[PDB]
Amino acid sequence: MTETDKKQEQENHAECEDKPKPCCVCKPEKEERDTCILFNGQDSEKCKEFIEKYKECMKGYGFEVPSAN
Repeated sequence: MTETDKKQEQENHAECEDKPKPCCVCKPEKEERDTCILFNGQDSEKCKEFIEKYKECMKGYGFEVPSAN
C-alpha cells in the first residue's frame, strides 16, 4: 500500500536517465501502427488492432486525437 512505499527508497542517487515519462501518450503503439500501415495496412484488418490501441491511449491521455502528429 502507499505507506509500504512512501518512506524513502535509497536505490539510486545517480539519476542518469534524464527522460521524463508522462505516461499514456501513444509513442510505441503509434510507431507500431504506422509500421503496420507501411507493411500491409492502409485499410487492412491487420491494422485495426493498432488503430484501436492508438485511440484509447490518447483518449486516456486527454486528447480526442491530436491536431496533426
